[PDB]
Amino acid sequence: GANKTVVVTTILESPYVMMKKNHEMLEGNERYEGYCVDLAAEIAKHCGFKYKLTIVGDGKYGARDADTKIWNGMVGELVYGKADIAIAPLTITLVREEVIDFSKPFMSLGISIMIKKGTPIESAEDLSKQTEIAYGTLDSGSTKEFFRRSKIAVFDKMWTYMRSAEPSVFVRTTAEGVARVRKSKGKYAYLLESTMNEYIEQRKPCDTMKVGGNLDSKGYGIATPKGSSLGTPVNLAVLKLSEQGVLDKLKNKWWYDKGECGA
Amino acid sequence: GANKTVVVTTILESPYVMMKKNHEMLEGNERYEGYCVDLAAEIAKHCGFKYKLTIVGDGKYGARDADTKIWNGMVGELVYGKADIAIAPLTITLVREEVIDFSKPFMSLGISIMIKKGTPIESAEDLSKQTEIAYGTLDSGSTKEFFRRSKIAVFDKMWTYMRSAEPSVFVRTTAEGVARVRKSKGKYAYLLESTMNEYIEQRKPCDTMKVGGNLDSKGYGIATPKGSSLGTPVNLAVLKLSEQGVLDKLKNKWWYDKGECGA
Ligand SMILES: NC(=O)c1c(NC(=O)Cn2cc(CO)c(C(F)(F)F)n2)sc2c1CCCC2
Ligand SMILES: N[C@@H](CCC(=O)O)C(=O)O
Ligand SMILES: N[C@@H](CCC(=O)O)C(=O)O
Ligand SMILES: [Li+]
Ligand SMILES: [Li+]
Repeated sequence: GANKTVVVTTILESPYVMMKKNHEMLEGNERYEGYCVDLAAEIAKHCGFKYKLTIVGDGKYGARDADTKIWNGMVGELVYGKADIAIAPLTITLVREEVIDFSKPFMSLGISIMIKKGTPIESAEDLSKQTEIAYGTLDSGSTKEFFRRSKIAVFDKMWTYMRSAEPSVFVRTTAEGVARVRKSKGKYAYLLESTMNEYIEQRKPCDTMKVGGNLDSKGYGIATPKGSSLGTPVNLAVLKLSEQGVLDKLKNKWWYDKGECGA
Repeated sequence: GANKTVVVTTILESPYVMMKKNHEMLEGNERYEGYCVDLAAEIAKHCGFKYKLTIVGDGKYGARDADTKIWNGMVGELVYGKADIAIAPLTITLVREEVIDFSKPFMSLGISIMIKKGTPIESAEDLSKQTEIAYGTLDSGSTKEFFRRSKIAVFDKMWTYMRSAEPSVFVRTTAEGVARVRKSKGKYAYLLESTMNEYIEQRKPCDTMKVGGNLDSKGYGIATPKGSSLGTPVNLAVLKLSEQGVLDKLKNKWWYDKGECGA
């Protein structure tokens, strides 16, 4: 039928989507800012749709419960028909690809290590061979699943430690992991995507650092319910935006034009 | 109907597909080796098909003629029904995505600069601001199209020079560009994908180098004719291989276990 206003699910994750400081003064899409707010506007312009930004109710990316088989997060909003499209730093994974459609990637990333400056850790192997510095991941996301599923010795060692560590090493939001790095005096390291790590490294108080090579190599895609008619035009818009350099412009806008820690 | 032997189109490009030194002694798929030969075997195993490797007749990646609208290269073999799948370092681009299907990417890359060691060039901006050192790209590929289409000032300057330079700066194969870098005493620089650049930098005679940041950020996908029933299983196999670390293993096998230029 006729075109309808598209419900966009997204997540508060800096610098992809952030509440504007003065958001209580504002209405609708204007409340938010960030890389994915700008991306949404570009994809909607190129595909010719009107849209409403909504923040995922449960604050999660999307995982399936092993007992109930119910999807949560942004993936769940798509699967159950609550949103029409997810425009967020949503990692392309096998499990997710089987239940939703993804565009080609709009940004690349890998899992990485964040430390408080001066922590004596340079690698995942170093984490795995000691115990004084605790380490963990986000819940309900792809980084947790990476460790849980890994058959690679160093990552399996790390998961075996993380799943049983007390107190819990897992966090509900990225911001919580960063806060824990910052407040734990070098005794917590956080495993998170390179894109988020690199953003935070250039924010005040400039007390974190990315160390080591990335652990994997993957990407974020725009997600639609399986078989949706938005899938094909959204995919072509991501490739056009990539080829026009708009994705690179946006990355510079929100990472390194935002840098507060000098050159 | 019943499963049939799958015709794979690919291209001789090191270290993705190479003739084994003793290939005249060998038959069929056994003649070839490389990252994409190993990838083909893995994708065929995971998808349950038998296959035949074939080298693209015309030795091209795939471009459309602006007059005739005919596709050449591996893209053409897919479009015209001569091959069932392309398993090669085939860049995901808008123009191509409109006519064939691509898996999610199996490797990431960007356009990059190769120099003979000691050449006084550190960047694309440096190339663009001088004339003593000639520079060019491969024909019938995505790097040429990147420059031809760019509205970015430095890249448009470079294309304006390249399209009219005499003698021609363009090459028919990667190997030809490398040979030209090596033989031109620092007076030719070659624009090529980072993956190929980094491979060649670790091969004897160890006289080339990658300089500068990548110019773009993209990926290679496995390609199938539009609407083919191999598309979905091939895409899931690429994601499973990525998540199992097989893609990373293969990259180390063919890049850095193959390195001849020391540590
Ligand atoms: N900008 C990108 O990240 C990008 C790419 N990024 C990647 O290829 C990174 N990446 C690697 C993998 C393998 O795991 C993935 C995947 F598979 F997760 F999709 N993304 S491919 C590509 C683009 C832009 C549009 C053209 C094609
Ligand atoms: N991008 C991740 C969330 C962050 C993480 O797991 O580190 C996902 O899509 O699940
Ligand atoms: N990967 C390229 C060929 C190499 C290049 O253009 O530098 C293509 O798919 O056209
Ligand atoms: Li999917
Ligand atoms: Li396509």
